[PDB]
Amino acid sequence: CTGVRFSDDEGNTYFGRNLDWSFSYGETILVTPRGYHYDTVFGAGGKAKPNAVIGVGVVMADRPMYFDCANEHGLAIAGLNFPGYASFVHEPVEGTENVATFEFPLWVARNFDSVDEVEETLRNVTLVSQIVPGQQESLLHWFIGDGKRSIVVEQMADGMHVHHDDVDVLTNQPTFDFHMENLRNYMCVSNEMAEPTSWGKASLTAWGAGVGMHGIPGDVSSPSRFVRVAYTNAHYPQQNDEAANVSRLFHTLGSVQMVDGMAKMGDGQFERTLFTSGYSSKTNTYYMNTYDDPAIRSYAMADYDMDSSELISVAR
Amino acid sequence: CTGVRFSDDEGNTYFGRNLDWSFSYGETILVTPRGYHYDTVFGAGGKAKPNAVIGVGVVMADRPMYFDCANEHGLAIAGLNFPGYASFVHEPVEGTENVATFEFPLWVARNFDSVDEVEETLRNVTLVSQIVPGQQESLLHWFIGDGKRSIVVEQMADGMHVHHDDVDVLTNQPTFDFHMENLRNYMCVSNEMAEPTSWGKASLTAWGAGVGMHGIPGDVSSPSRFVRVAYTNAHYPQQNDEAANVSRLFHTLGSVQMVDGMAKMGDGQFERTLFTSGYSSKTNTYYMNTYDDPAIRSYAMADYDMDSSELISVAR
Amino acid sequence: CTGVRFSDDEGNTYFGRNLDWSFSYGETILVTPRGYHYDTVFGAGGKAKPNAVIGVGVVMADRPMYFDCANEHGLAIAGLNFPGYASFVHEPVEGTENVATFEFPLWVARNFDSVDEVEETLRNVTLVSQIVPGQQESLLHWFIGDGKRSIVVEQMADGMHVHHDDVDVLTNQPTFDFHMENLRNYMCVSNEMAEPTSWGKASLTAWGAGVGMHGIPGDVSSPSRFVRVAYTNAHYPQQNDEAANVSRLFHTLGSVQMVDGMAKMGDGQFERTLFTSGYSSKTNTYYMNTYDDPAIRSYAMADYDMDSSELISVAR
Amino acid sequence: CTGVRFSDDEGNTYFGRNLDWSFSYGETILVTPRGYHYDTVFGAGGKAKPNAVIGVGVVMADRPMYFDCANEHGLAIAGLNFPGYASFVHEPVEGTENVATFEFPLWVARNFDSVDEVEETLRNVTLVSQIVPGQQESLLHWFIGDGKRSIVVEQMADGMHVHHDDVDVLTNQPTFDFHMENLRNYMCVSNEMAEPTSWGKASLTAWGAGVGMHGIPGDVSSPSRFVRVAYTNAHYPQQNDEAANVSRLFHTLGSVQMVDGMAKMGDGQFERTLFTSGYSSKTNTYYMNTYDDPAIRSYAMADYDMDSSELISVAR
Repeated sequence: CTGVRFSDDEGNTYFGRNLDWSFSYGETILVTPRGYHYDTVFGAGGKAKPNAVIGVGVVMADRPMYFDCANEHGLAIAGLNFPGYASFVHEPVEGTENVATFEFPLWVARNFDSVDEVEETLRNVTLVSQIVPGQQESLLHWFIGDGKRSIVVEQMADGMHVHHDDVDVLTNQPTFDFHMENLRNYMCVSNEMAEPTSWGKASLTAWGAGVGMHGIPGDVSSPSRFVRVAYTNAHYPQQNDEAANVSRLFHTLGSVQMVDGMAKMGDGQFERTLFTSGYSSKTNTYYMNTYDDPAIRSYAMADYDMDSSELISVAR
Repeated sequence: CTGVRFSDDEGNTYFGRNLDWSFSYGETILVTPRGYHYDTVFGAGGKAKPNAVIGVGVVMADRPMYFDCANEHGLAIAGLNFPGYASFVHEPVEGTENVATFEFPLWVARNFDSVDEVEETLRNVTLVSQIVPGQQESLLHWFIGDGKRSIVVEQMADGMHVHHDDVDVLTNQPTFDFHMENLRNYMCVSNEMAEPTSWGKASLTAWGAGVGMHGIPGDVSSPSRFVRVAYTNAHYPQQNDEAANVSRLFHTLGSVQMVDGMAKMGDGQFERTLFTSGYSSKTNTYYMNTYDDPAIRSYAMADYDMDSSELISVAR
Repeated sequence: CTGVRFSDDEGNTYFGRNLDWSFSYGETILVTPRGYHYDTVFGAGGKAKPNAVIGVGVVMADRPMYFDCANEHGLAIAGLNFPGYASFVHEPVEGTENVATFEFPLWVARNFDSVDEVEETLRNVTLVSQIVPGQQESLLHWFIGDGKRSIVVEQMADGMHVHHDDVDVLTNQPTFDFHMENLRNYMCVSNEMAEPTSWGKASLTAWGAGVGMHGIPGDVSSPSRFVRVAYTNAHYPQQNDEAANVSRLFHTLGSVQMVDGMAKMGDGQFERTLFTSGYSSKTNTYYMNTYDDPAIRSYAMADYDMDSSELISVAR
Repeated sequence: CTGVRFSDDEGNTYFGRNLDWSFSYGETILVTPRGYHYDTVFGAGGKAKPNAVIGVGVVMADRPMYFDCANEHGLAIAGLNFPGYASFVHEPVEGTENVATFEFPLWVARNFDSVDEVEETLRNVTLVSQIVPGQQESLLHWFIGDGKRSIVVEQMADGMHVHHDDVDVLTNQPTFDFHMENLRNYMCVSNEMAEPTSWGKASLTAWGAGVGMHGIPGDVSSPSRFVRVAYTNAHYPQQNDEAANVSRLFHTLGSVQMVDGMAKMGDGQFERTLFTSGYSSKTNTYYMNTYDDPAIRSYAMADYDMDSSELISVAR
């Protein structure tokens, strides 16, 4: 998985993610309207009037397990795989806001209007992971962004870490810090045309574009993807209308997509980018295409009755 | 630019290309029906009954300048930029088949049914480039593929070279040979999950997928793109229906797309993948999407009257 | 700076290091005899019967200031530059053993006989850095090894980190955990002859030795040296005589040497491997060569009056 | 093998090379006195008054078989392994000067005084390789240099290629043109301290020296050494005394040395830099150290009876 955000010239959120894995099925655009009644698994606080929420997820019980989702005020959250590093308690902790890992995305989207707030309240949040025997424990870290900035939540054996994400991207393992240090290796990689220069008498020129970028890794491992989408996100030129910004989000995400054949998982199956979702706070619209179909489908909040009390699924 | 081909289990052609540049306009899906009357600029031979041809191009005079095109028997050709290396005579040469660079794609598509034939007749072909004062000379090399194999035509100061393209891809400079030697550097890059191993007492494991692929360059220069799409093309698992094969062609081409911001040209403008076209001999259909719109549009030969005498343009 | 440790098949110590800098500080080989009376700057406990000590360093006050040093029982220590990460208190803590930064190398060598003992004491050691007007604090981390293993001491803003050094190697910034994670990127690099493999129909073979090693970085930054000298040291075959182990130590260090012209540091001057030193416990001898002369000179402990009480510097 | 050339500010020759192999062939320093009578295996013209010659090599028949050698007037020559590319006739051509492969180093040294003259003769030279039962042809290319410049002779299936060697460096396969093209990938690598730059809001700085050099490969394959030792040799600052130039020559060569354990060749054995040699024309001295001992020993021409007539081998 990969997460990205950036802004336009007017403070609007553009946010998205690749979902990378051998196979998925059943996930759909999933709407969660203001009037839906949400009971929180460990009785965590709410907000008298909930935000409308849209994302990608599946319904289990009568709850939305979002892979990623956004609300009507420009806040968006995605969960990305993090085993080997993520680690959680299995028991609520008294007089903290106790939130179940699988509900964390709905909870953030529903109750908060900015990264400032999320960050404020995380200081007293306990992310709880409950074991179901024979079901695999979901082991995530989260990427959270609004119109101004993003943060990364990494809950680990030594405690919760909330990092200000200055490159506005996240992928998988190891820790956020490792990735931020690792970028320093690629400091010189550049988008400029490489300037003619000499080694001794030998005159060297670039054949064409891209040579100044030499040095960026191209494999699809988690650290390389981090370096490659960090670079692409940071050099993509600011855009200023919906279409160009959606196009910017998808191309950027596309820079680190996983193609079939590239890379086997620990089970000998190829990991591919199964789908790519995104969000515009400028139009309160969610977007999605898939490995099978690159056409970008839209799902405008405005098309759903945000006062109803029902979860809504759409496709396919 | 990048060119790719592969096959299915039944000998069918899948072929496509990225067109990479700062900006384009006017190019469209362009149909060339059997009954169109083609006069060859230097009176080069024909073929009593011409093949139907579809591609992407623009009309100049009443001729199709194809960037790339395919015919109704599975042969496809693309031209990709090659300045600094491509070099041509400006005068026909007596009693050779003299073909103008800009007409080479129509000529091959129209008159030949296989790479075997093209290759056979190239032995007596002269690629002629005529100067128009103040217009820039088009300086290409060509990628030519059918259901079985591809070749690369590189016309240079020292003569014409026809290479059997065993990796089934082409990008830009320098010579085909350089690229084929350069791949040897990445011999060990692998799609297997990297096997746990040790350095001294230190036990090393992969965080997840992609680590065995470490070593592939990720920049968008011409040699790196060659290595990266060669790898992706060669490890993508064989597919067996139209949809999966079209999807395979686009993802593969996508592995080396140029995103805005990544890389400036010699003029300080960003090079981007403006469009990606492709061809299926299994359905005699051409396909295309663009930087602005990833939805893949189709153009089936079957939808056009291949007996008419008119060039047809479509969009937009 | 690189530091390196390995063993023979009889459990002797081979330890050595490069000193990388712009200019010499007048350093010299330096014996610190057993009957040298030494007063510990913050009254850290000693041990009644002190070890004989040889190393490389300068004299200030009448104090021995060691870059690296080793004792008569096969324990050796090197201090390596770590600005940006290292960070120390400036005042003793009551009822900890309080050791000054610059006396740490002497302190550990004189009082301890193995890595076990040092690791044990470190649990109650406070490393204190003396402010010295308009000079800058030296900010180091430390490499400590005997005939069995290696540790790394990294005193930082958040506390003393003591790491078991499984790759037996150390360099400069960032933290030791970062380097260990980083190694994982290179887990597929091999010292085997690369075997012929195919991409589609292209048959790839190596030109010769080295191809399987492709992916190891070559620059002289701190993380690249870390990777290159870890690889080299883990893959060098065991040797069981003195000559060949000394040779192993210098060849290994040599693989990460900084050559004039390769890299400027902050001041504008080229960083260079000013000297390389190492130590053998089969023979209690310290060895050294310098940028200016690669001849390895040796300095046996047995050639110094160990019960002496003045500290000796040598040269020429 | 690496070969390297550079000059001081007075126009003297500094030339040297690594010999990389699994096992010594018993090679030695080898003087070939002016009054040594030599019969050219295919009757290549000589010159009445032959140059004094020193180098490294073996004696077979009573013939001097040089790995590399240099004459009393500052011209020097090294032969480096080139299987897979090198390729020779086995019979003299009438009215060309016909030189045997293994006598080429002696031949060029004894008869020529500068690279100009050699390049001039090469136009009428036929390099002939003698078939020697159940032994394999030695298949080399050659590195030739004086106080001004460098050439590379590559005799292949298609003819003698003689290249002006602008980077002053040579390694093994593939062809010299390939290496020169390949350098272009690394044209942005720098010996400057990398300057702070930003990706989005992330501020990137180098930990220390070396970061601007990132992108140089570190493995010991032939194309990587080519790049690494070209970089090093082009960036090493000029020196104008004998000591410092000798030091420059060995440090430069050292940056591409093959250390035990790093890379196996076809036979399963580790390839290693068995020795390194070089030559100064300020002082007509040949220098050498070996894997087993880095002490650089020197062998002045003036210490040998140059008018002698038997060829001398030295050691110890």
